[PDB]
Amino acid sequence: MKVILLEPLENLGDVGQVVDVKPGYARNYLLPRGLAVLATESNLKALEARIRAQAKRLAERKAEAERLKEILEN
RNA sequence: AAGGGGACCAGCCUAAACCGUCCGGCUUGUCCGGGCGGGGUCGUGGGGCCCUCGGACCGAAUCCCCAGCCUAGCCGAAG
Ligand SMILES: [Mg+2]
Ligand SMILES: [Mg+2]
Ligand SMILES: [Mg+2]
Ligand SMILES: [Mg+2]
Ligand SMILES: [Mg+2]
Ligand SMILES: [Mg+2]
Ligand SMILES: [Mg+2]
Ligand SMILES: [Mg+2]
Ligand SMILES: [Mg+2]
Ligand SMILES: [Mg+2]
Repeated sequence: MKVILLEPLENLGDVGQVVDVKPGYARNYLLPRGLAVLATESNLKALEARIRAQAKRLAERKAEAERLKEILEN
């Protein structure tokens, strides 16, 4: 059963990452303890969109940073 | 059972794409979701979206009116 992890998890996987595990573990451990959610399509969009936002504001930093580089140095 | 002879006869509304708006969630938006509206309904495949061109006839199974009918009756030839 595919699920997206909410936390860095011992020898299962990384925060934000999508993994495959036996149904009961998802249903009766992970999901209730809030360490993950169903890797559904509906909130696969949510993941994919935040990935976009974190990539948006980060390289946006390197943009305004590099622009202040050019002002200075000269 | 198909087929043939007949009775009767009538076909429609949605879901999804996409678009709009209200609402709440927390993981703040090109977000996910739930309402309502618009769009759409097909098998010669159909629909959405994007370009070019084209710009009144139909019509209910709903509603209203009326005939007709039902729920009392009446006229009715000639010892
Ligand atoms: Mg027959
Ligand atoms: Mg027949
Ligand atoms: Mg008959
Ligand atoms: Mg929705
Ligand atoms: Mg919406
Ligand atoms: Mg909506
Ligand atoms: Mg087509
Ligand atoms: Mg109808
Ligand atoms: Mg009499
Ligand atoms: Mg008499």
